[PDB]
Amino acid sequence: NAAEVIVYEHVNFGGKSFDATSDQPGAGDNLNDKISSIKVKSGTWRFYEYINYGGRYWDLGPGEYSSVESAGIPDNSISSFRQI
Ligand SMILES: [Mg+2]
Ligand SMILES: [Mg+2]
Ligand code: NI
Repeated sequence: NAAEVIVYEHVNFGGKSFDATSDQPGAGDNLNDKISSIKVKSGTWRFYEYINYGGRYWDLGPGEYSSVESAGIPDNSISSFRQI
């Protein structure tokens, strides 16, 4: 199905933003280890600490996560993400 997640460089949806509708083995490339807030628009997404879907991961469905820390995810750590 259609899935969409928006990731942001700074807390409270500030800074550079990327609007993804497909899997991101490099979290784009720009926001690797810079993701600080997230809006999941549709679908369940898995977020990984290392590129190419490696290491610890955390799953999120639709929601506005104004800080990843609040969602139990380490700040500036997400390095890839994909739909699950
Ligand atoms: Mg950041
Ligand atoms: Mg990382
Ligand atoms: Ni900035």
